[PDB]
Amino acid sequence: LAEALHYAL
Ligand SMILES: [Co+2]
Repeated sequence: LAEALHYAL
């Protein structure tokens, strides 16, 4: 989750 989110952002 944490990194999926950083990527998306
Ligand atoms: Co990150």
